[PDB]
Amino acid sequence: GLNYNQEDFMGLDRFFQDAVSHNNTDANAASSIEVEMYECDCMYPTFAEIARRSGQPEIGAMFDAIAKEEGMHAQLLTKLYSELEVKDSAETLEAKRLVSTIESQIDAVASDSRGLRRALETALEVETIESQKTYPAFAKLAAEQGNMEVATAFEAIVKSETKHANWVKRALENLLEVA
Ligand SMILES: [Fe+3]
Ligand SMILES: [Fe+3]
Ligand SMILES: [Fe+3]
Repeated sequence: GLNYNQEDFMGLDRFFQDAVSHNNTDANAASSIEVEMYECDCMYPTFAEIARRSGQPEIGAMFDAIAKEEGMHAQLLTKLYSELEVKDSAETLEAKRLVSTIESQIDAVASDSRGLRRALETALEVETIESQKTYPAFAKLAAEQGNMEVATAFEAIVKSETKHANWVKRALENLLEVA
């Protein structure tokens, strides 16, 4: 039938952006670079600011540390595809617009305890999808195509995103435990 669910507070869930799947590993690298750099330079810095403005500077520092590692993921792929020209898709542009909306309301976002909770839950959502679904599938196709260096790179990114997921889960557990 019709099956309606409330959208998340402040639309914070729409910060998650999903790399697009293609037949060709060059194109999956391009899509991954695009999302990795978006997370490095837009999504995670915004989450870090939400955390700091919420009075949670340790969680802010974790998002800053994750942001740097997303940029490492992008730079590993860029090294392997030195000539690729990466442009932001409509969906990335729309995410960056949403980022700027949140930044303009950052005090209201942070003063409600949902701001940081939903930022950590969206970070967990992307780290989960990337580590368990997207990047394993990119690794598998690269290997099928005989591109061992790129398959090995995606395998390393899988392990790194898995670590991020674990950092985010521990942070969420600590945010939610008062004492
Ligand atoms: Fe990522
Ligand atoms: Fe990444
Ligand atoms: Fe990550």
